Amino acid sequence: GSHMEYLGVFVDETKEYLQNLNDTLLELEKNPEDMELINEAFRALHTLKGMAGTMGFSSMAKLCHTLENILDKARNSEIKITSDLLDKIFAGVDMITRMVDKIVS
Repeated sequence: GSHMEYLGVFVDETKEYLQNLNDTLLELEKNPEDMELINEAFRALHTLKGMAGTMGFSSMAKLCHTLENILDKARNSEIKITSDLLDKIFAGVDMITRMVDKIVS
């Protein structure tokens, strides 16, 4: 086992969660009040945050935390999922994608 090997595992796992977050958010847009879908997105972001933390990837962890906070507000009905919000969430998903792809670049 080497660090580069485990970086490969990290990127593979993170890509699964980023794909989930794409699937979930496409359905959320069809019913932005669906709390289960909000929860799905929250859970994926929270998992990504925790993975980044165990690797010491500070910027990725803090980005995942900022994004998880949006979904956490939404799951407690503090804020509504709007088009604009969705743009913000998708932008963060896309930035994490770019970060993850950079590891293996």
